[PDB]
Amino acid sequence: MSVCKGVSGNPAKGEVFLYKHVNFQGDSWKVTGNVYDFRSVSGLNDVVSSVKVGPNTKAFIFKDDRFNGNFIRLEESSQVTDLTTRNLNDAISSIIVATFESA
Repeated sequence: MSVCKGVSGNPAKGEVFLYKHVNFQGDSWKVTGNVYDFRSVSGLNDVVSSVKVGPNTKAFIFKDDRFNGNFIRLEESSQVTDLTTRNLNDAISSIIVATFESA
């Protein structure tokens, strides 16, 4: 499949809104599923710095290609305006959207 450019008011339920450049300074992408390695996504590769996770949701980003690197979970909404500490802003790696549910 592929990601869908053009976000809405606010992402929720396993929904995450990416934003080229940090501090939402650039186009915005809407992903309500899974998106690893965004090099050939048609307008997205490299452009990945500020992101916003919806509430009642759990976004897990995996530093480096989703195949290797590291993984982290983010319950409830969240605002990652900058990802330089994660791995140089822009070109994050992979982002997954999963709601909270019994183990």
